Amino acid sequence: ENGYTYEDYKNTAEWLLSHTKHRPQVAIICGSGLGGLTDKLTQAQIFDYSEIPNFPRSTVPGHAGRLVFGFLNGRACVMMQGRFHMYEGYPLWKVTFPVRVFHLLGVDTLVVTNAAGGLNPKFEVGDIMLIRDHINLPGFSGQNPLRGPNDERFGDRFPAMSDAYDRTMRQRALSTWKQMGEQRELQEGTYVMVAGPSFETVAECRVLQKLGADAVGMSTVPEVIVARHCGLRVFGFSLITNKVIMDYESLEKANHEEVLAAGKQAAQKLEQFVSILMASIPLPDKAS
Amino acid sequence: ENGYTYEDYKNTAEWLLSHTKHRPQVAIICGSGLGGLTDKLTQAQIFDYSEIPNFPRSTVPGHAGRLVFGFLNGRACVMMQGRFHMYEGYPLWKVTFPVRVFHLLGVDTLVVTNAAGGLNPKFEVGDIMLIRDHINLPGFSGQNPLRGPNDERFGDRFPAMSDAYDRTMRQRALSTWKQMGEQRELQEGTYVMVAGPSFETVAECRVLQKLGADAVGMSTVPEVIVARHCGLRVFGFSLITNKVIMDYESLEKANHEEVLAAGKQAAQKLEQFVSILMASIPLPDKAS
Amino acid sequence: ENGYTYEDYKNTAEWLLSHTKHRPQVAIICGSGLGGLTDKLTQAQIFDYSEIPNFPRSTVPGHAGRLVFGFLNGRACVMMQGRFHMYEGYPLWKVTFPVRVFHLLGVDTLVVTNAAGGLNPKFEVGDIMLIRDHINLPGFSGQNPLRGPNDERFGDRFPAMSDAYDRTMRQRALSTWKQMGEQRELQEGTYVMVAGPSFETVAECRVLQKLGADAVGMSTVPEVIVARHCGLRVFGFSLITNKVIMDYESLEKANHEEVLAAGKQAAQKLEQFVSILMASIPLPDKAS
Ligand SMILES: Nc1nc2c(ncn2COCCO)c(=O)[nH]1
Ligand SMILES: Nc1nc2c(ncn2COCCO)c(=O)[nH]1
Ligand SMILES: Nc1nc2c(ncn2COCCO)c(=O)[nH]1
Repeated sequence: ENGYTYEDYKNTAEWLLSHTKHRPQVAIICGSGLGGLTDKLTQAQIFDYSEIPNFPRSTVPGHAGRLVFGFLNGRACVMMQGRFHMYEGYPLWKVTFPVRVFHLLGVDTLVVTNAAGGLNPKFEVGDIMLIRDHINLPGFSGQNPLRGPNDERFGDRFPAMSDAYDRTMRQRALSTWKQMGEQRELQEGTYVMVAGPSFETVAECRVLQKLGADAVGMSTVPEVIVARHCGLRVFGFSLITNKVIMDYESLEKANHEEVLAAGKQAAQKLEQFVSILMASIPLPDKAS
Repeated sequence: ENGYTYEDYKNTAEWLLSHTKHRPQVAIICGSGLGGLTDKLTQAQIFDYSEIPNFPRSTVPGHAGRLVFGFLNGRACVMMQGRFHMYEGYPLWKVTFPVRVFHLLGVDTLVVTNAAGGLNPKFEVGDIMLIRDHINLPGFSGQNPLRGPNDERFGDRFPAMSDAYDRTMRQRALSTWKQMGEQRELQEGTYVMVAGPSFETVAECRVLQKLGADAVGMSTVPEVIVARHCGLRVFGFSLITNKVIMDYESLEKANHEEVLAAGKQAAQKLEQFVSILMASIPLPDKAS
Repeated sequence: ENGYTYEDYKNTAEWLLSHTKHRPQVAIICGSGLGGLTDKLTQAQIFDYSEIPNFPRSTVPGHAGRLVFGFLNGRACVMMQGRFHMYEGYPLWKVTFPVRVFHLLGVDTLVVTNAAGGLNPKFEVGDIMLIRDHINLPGFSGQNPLRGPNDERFGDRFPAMSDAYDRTMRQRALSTWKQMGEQRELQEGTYVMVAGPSFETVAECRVLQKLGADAVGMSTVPEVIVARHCGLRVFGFSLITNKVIMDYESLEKANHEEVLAAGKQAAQKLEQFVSILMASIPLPDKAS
């Protein structure tokens, strides 16, 4: 919200339009190591955040920071490769700028991916967790992308998140996972946002499991919130890249350097899976 | 604390004095839909935050933002209709400016009202929860109105909140509720502050119940903290305006638009109840 | 991290070097009432934060704010008497400036002390809790000293804290406590950071015990995080100065004014104990 003015979004959206023949309907934010989805697009038109009017440029990850309008599995997409994270200093109203821009672009759906740790034991590093809900930890303390005066033009002052992650798409996906006979069922769970670079400590790991979080991460939640605030049908997954050490028997890891899950075909499984799901995303056409 | 200087408070308080024949003893902050209490005052003298020297002006709610010095049930009041919330961008040292101003006005008691969600099942939308305690969620993370250098003139560096909500007034109220034979006993509980516009998700609803919160809201706590820091006898209620969905059987709501609880006579029950309680508030006179 | 530039640290470290004949290996941050350790140093050379190039000066506690390079029990130290706390308005990247400076000074170990409340019943006011882990509460919400672009020169973007408090030194201390026959075993536990001046309320006391915190405080965690980010072997204790009231049978206290624990010989027991432990701290020499 804060920082930009509606015309900032207007301006950026419009410029994007007057610069891409494409008019997307689906906005996809690729987590770490899931940027590969950008390869699944046709008629791809790449834009470096850099060259886009108000778009936050990136920090070190910048050397992996672009917005690509393509076409994914029978849907006008606009993938964002390399999202913005709070721990990079981006105030949340910047992290989520793009989600507000997309809405203005005409995007009606936002599929949000992300690599995350595993709090739930049943998760196996590599798994893919359908996000059914979220525990916005930094929001409790004020770190919410909607802080500041509300832009009625975008949405309500007190949006409900109880329904964030689309029930329809979550069912029309637990099923689709079945469809291609993916062996092990698409895990489903609650993702807990946690900001700050550092990785949880076993003590923190436990207050996260107790709170009910199935997976932990440092993003998504802010983009879901404003996507919701906008209307944007929202659904997304979480590629468990490493299991968090819930007890003092350490010497066992969960390194991001050890993102190799996302540095494997795990990321590839979630990518194809997201492409197929383009078919499950409702069209703005309808047609009975 | 921060942002203003002691003379900012001095100045504003004094101006208020040199502008109102009244010298209040009780400061009341009306929650959403409880501003009606302003109607229960006699010799009311209204001041738009706007016209008061350092008082934060409001955002959209501004079109419901004034401080009215009246007289409530045998007590010199100063009601604040439409409080400041963190999610409106007000840094906490602005949200709570008024509480510090009141103290300088001579106010010795602060009754804080607020509309909130219902985490405790025994609560019925419409209920009125006496605040016995609070879980300051944004304070854990730094969002405390006392951050910054401490003004010894106002209080201690490390105030205790263990005793925030006055035991005396809480008992001299559970009783008073009995007095007028109000049918169902005045519920009592722990209010949990949660900032950010958004409404909790079922996942968040559950970490709130587990933490021990009886009701959830986006205010009060900051004003209680500095009121305490000042001395200010503090007691207040929480008008359960909607029950929070603790489980995935949604399609059931808790809309603020659906503030109709506070958009009913519920707000009226708490208002009269607060007026009567003016009698239970100790006087600075004493007189055996 | 943020606020300063690497050359700010470079500059301050170097100035410190070109101003102290000493080259420390161990950096000690004294909690409240544990500054006394400064008396256990030989060839002590005191520096007021004030006179050091980029070092945050202090607020009221300033009248107890210096960095003393001495020699503690056969180790080149650099004690910091009176640490910086978030609740004083210091952004975390200032609270922890010194830890980053020390590393540049050549310091390889950081022993962090702190006075804290007692959530665990088995703790007796006066006890000394070896910090085995921590629950960084303000970090979940964004208040992490590493927010902002990461300085690869100092460390990784996603440091692990699972191993923060050195296992070696924690065992080579539970033992050392035995060594001098200290009667009651060196308590060990999880410290929970909580910012904001205020002291927890019974409601907050309980969400702290439930989260798994053995003791509560308003510091250490930020300095541990960046110490870790740097490499810095980290271990530290927590002098339980008062038991937190976990239930509504109050009129029982935990005043910081009632820091007399730390205002006793309790602080003295932890101080000597820290001096002896200088012997357990590995040398950069090695020598079989
Ligand atoms: N907090 C957290 N995030 C993780 C973890 N594993 C992956 N992520 C996602 O952010 C870092 C990329 O690996 C983990 O163990 N903890
Ligand atoms: N967080 C939260 N606040 C509420 C709820 N209901 C009322 N409030 C008070 O703030 C919004 C006004 O209705 C609710 O369900 N959740
Ligand atoms: N939060 C908290 N910190 C404490 C307590 N006792 C000591 N400390 C450490 O910070 C204040 C110094 O006493 C306590 O009860 N609560």
